Amino acid sequence: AQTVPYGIPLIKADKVQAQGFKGANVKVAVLDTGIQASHPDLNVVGGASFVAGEAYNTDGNGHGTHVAGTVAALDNTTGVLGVAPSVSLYAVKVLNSSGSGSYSGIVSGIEWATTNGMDVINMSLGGASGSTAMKQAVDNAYARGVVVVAAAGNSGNSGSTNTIGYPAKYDSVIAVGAVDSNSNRASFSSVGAELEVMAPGAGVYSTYPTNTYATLNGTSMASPHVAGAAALILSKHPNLSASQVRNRLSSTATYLGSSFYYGKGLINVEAAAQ
Ligand SMILES: [Ca+2]
Ligand code: NA
Ligand code: NA
Ligand code: NA
Repeated sequence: AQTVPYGIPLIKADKVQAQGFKGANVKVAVLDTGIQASHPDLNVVGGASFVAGEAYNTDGNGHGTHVAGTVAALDNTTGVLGVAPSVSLYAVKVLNSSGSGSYSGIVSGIEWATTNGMDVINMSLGGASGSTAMKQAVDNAYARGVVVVAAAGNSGNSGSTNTIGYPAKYDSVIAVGAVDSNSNRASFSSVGAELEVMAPGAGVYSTYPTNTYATLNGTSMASPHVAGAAALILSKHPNLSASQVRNRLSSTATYLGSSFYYGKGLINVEAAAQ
């Protein structure tokens, strides 16, 4: 039997899936620790590794495979079910086995996705500072029509301090924070002016190596919900620009409280894909 993780109905991805829109032929690049391509619940169609010693289609860490399953776990009678179970999934490995990478590796991965005509870049990764090269890579990706999504940060709140990480903090990238199954903000979720939308992040069950399924918490889990949502909107309205898809996710989000903690609120892809 296929389990349906709470986040799938919470953002109403199931309502769009039932209309027949599943992200078919939408190309989504997951820039992460790789993907376990041989997982029975995942089809990885290509990608590239900017990490020395590791091929793009294995995942020693598990993080990239979990993030991939949330975008796109196959709709079948096993495992889990992704937000957009028909997307073309590309594994762009920019993070090693231990879950970290150079800004150079990341930049190379963004450029690879841009060069290769990805429709959506998902970055479930973050740093305290980012760089000039990274900025330009996300800007060029966005200007070229890619929807670029990143995890806001797992730094929580602390008085009035801005805790959004990079690349989420750049204007051209959707900073996604994290709610739980009760639609409440998870306490680890970063806060600040740049926070854009919320998606499910605490207690997220997805694909995990080897050939199994696991629960993780983090804005890393929330980001792919939004990446998938982007794919679903594209599959229903194929001519929308990256900026229109982004404005639809934003402007139709369910308000939850102060934008400092929630941005515009919880994505609702049914409302966004209308
Ligand atoms: Ca499945
Ligand atoms: Na597979
Ligand atoms: Na941003
Ligand atoms: Na655009």
